Amino acid sequence: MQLQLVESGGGLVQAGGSLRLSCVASGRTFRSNAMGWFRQAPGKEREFVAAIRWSGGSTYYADSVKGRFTISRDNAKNTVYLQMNSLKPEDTAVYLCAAGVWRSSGWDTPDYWGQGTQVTVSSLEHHHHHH
Repeated sequence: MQLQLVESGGGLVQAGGSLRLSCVASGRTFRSNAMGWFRQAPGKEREFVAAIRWSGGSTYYADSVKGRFTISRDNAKNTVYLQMNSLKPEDTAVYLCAAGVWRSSGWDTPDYWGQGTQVTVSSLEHHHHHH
């Protein structure tokens, strides 16, 4: 059972608004003891935002986003939440989730990564889309 991370919630928010990501793992499947959340950009590799493991606390965030950015694991339906409150206009990038198992050395190994959900934080602006 390989971790296939299906991410959703990707859209445009304004700078100071809240955006929640949800990553459903293979519909409803488990094999990930070590998970994460990373940001990716054109030319820039995935940078550590957060990490969630099997119990122990499972919580990480940057100083510049202290407390506003929060994470949760809901393994009952196998969905991982990234609740980012008050996003900066420079969070216009493609976020992805991480998955994998723990190393016996005590090191954290992201074996899998997400499909890449594009989050676009506009500077206090929005976009209309007619059908």
